[PDB]
Amino acid sequence: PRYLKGWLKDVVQLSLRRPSFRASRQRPIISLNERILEFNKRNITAIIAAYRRKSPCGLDVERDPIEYSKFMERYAVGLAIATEEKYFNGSYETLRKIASSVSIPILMWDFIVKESQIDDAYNLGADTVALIVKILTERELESLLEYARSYGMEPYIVINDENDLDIALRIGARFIEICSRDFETLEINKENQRKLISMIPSNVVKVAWGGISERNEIEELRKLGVNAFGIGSSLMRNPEKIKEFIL
Ligand SMILES: O=[N+]([O-])c1ccc2nn[nH]c2c1
Repeated sequence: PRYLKGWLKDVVQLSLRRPSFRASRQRPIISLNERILEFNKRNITAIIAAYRRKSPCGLDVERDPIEYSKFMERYAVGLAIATEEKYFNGSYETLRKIASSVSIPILMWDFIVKESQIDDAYNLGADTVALIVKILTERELESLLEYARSYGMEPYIVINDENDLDIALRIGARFIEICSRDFETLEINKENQRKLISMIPSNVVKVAWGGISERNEIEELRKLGVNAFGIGSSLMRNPEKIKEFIL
């Protein structure tokens, strides 16, 4: 990966030593970006609900993932499952189990640093995997994207600043997350996110992920051309809010 600092260096040092999940896949690949695109044409608000136990920030929520996922299946466009243990208190078994109970698309939220994690994602039943620009070299990024595409999955490229977007466009991304939170400082900047969203071309699937708590933000970002809107801690405390975000 790139030369890193703080907690990002650690989560990356650990992700490499993380051992694989070696068991055959037991569900089809259900395209998230494609279903999002369909939702837009169907005028439905597309929301990726996140099943994350603990924030990297550090504040846990213990709840049955199968009751959450099953509920979300009825409303969400897709499910983002946090599978990092140290800072996100998630696991591969939480993914495998959720993926066995739901039929909507599933996104693996992790710090992918090696090809095996992309095998893990497939095998466990994840429909797509998140690739963080801020955490990989350009050629590492081009390889993982290619590898995930050799599995049928269309990688979910996370950008944070105008530099991440430069590399994102250079690698040939077609599914972009515009993270309003800086991975190292853990701060939200909606001005910066909005600027970045304006710079991403029409043909690319856009996900505004930050600290979304109300519909008026989703309306605003939609008026700015974003396709899907990722919510986590807001839905992790109260999952029923989704009905209001859809409205
Ligand atoms: O906890 N998550 O499933 C999740 C998904 C996407 C994200 N982008 N930034 N943080 C994220 C967290």
